[PDB]
Amino acid sequence: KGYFGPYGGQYVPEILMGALEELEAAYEGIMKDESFWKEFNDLLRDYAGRPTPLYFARRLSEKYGARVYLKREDLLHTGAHKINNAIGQVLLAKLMGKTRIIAETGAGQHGVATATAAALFGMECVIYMGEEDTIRQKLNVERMKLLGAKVVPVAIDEALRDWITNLQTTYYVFGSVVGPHPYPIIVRNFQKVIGEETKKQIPEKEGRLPDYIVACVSGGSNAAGIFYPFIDSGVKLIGVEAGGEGLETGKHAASLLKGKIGYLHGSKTFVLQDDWGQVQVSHSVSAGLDYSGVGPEHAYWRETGKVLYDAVTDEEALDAFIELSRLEGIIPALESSHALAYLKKINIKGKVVVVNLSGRGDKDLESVLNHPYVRER
Amino acid sequence: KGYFGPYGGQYVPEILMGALEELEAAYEGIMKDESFWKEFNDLLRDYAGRPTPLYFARRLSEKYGARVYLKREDLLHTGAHKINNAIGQVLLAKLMGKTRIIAETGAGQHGVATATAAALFGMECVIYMGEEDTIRQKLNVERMKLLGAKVVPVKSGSRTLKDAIDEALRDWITNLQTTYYVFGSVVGPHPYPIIVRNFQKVIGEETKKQIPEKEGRLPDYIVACVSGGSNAAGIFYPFIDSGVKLIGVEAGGEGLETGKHAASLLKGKIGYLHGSKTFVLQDDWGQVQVSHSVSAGLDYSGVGPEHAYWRETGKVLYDAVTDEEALDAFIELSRLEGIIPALESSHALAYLKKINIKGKVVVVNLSGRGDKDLESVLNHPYVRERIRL
Ligand SMILES: Cc1ncc(COP(=O)(O)O)c(C=O)c1O
Ligand SMILES: Cc1ncc(COP(=O)(O)O)c(C=O)c1O
Ligand SMILES: [K+]
Ligand SMILES: [K+]
Repeated sequence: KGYFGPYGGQYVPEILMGALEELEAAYEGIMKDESFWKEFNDLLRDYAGRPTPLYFARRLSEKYGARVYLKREDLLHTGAHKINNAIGQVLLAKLMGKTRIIAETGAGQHGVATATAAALFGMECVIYMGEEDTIRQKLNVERMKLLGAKVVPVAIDEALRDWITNLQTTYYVFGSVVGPHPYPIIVRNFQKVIGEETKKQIPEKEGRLPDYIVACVSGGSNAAGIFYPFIDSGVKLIGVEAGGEGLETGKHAASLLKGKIGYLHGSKTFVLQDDWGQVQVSHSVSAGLDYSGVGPEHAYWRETGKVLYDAVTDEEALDAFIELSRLEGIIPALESSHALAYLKKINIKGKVVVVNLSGRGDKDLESVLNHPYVRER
Repeated sequence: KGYFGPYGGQYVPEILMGALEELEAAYEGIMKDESFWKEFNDLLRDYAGRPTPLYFARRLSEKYGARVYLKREDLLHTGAHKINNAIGQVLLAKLMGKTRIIAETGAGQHGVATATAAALFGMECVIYMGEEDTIRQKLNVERMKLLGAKVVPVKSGSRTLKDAIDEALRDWITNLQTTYYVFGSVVGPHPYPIIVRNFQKVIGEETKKQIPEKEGRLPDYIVACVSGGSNAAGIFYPFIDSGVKLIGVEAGGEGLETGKHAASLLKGKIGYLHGSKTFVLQDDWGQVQVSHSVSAGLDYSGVGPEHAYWRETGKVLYDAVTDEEALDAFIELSRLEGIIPALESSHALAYLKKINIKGKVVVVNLSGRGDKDLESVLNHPYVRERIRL
């Protein structure tokens, strides 16, 4: 229970177990509540904009001699897949009687999605963010403030302390399939709607299950959402981690490829550590992939071989960012640009490939243009 | 032909009539071209994201004691209804054999939507934008250049939407052989008003089928913002003479009696602007005046001739809201529904306070999202004073 094979668990201090048991019990009581999931799927349709299209990128398919299809999660409300999980967890907080929503964010994407869902349900919202990340991401900070959320500059530790201090009224929204049980299973079950839509959409366009399904992986929420309905179906599922400046450079975030077994934020999983078990700081041109750990379900999928994993560098992601913008007129998130950049490293000639476009790249345009590799290009 | 009652026509230099007649014939030819409307509707579904949902705004409905539904055009690719028209016209332009696309833009939405359609169809693109708008919309300018389009800031006149159209029209006449002009609203000479409206009426057609599934009858009100009027004509057209009260909201600026607004229908006079006989903000000597609005998308001295016809016959009711009222509705929807609306659409949302809707079914056309307006809203003196509590 709470383990994907040997990975996962609840490796947390004892002061946090009271909240986890309450959440684990409330979530189990809605696993077979059709009124909950119907209300969840109605908001996904009318509020988030689901189902998302499965768009055939003709100009991109002709470039690689393949049939590249893009699952357009960039068209959701707020512009990223994060709204799927944020809506579900705040709905869960509504059933639990919570009146206050809190979360942490580094880039600001999950912070905006959380403040959005909190305003939809009419709850108080407090977003915790590093004081350095606030000064840089002033636009997303003002987005959250416009949505009615209080932004507290300082991270996860301060937010978790808030959760325990005000457990009577406060719910904590985890942004990815990380952390202690039951958060990894909760987020994956709120994100699998991606793969379930793709499973019903790809036969209406090809009459055949896809050959490849590619997605970027940091924490792993968008990949697990599109991979889970395709586990053990013959489709080659490929997760792409953040290679940073290079896997052999120590400036990356490929937790599955270069990490070791460890405990991060309550989860037994692969964590970037040194030889002495000290967690190392990750690095990536995409702030959405700047995480030292990875979801335990992705560690279990790699061990059992049900999903393959590789990585692409920062420069290669910046190329796929410019490529999709000029060839298809879609400005992709720098996160999803890693999954698009992997179209070059595999032979897809005559194959049907589905890429999970996890978000739009409007928020990354300033960072891409100011990058020294793009400036010199 | 080409007129909506007395309004419309082709009041253009004679050298433009050859291009207008060619476009009119090319458009009338694709009327039954099932492959064109299939590829257009297929791109609307898979590339733009249609159909857009009809969202019930529970907290907004509770505040006004009504049943308020939002047509979520903010969820489309590029984030505004402008993508509907940009895809249809650039597709038409590609099939006509053109190789160059130009367009005007105010806030940058039509400029992005055109460059987006130009990149999708692999066509050279040049966007004309008022210099005062380029400095305040640096994000959209860089979006356009990333899509492969050239952005030219117009430095003449008031350096806004109207002057951008002026310079863009001078480009079109100079390069009639290769260049297609994508008009961004239901304005300009025939057949542009009818073309843009027919590409946008999918909004109203989806709404007509969605509202009975949620309420079992037609709504009492449909509200949309009107400057040029393309998003309003798209949602109004299928409901003309249906009994639903259709309300178009113009930009009142600082006030309809301050000389700083863009309410062409309410304060303008009959005139000629960019090839169309319609209502135009003019002085006593018949010279077009400079418009003003907190929203760059509504900053236009003219209005579509179809709206002038609808106002004259009373098929649509027209009114205005001020900059401050639109700013309030912008903040209101953000906090009540978690939706940051375009400042253009915020004029329609502001009109919920002006109608007696206690117990009514109201559909608001949410024509776009307000990410582009964040800085303009927060830096506005009225909002800054509100922030000061
Ligand atoms: C658009 C987008 N995709 C993906 C991610 C990474 O999220 P995850 O790996 O948890 O799905 C982010 C940032 O969190 C993002 O903004
Ligand atoms: C998001 C949005 N909504 C509405 C409008 C109004 O345009 P129109 O009157 O042609 O519908 C614009 C720009 O002008 C816009 O960018
Ligand atoms: K990682
Ligand atoms: K006007």
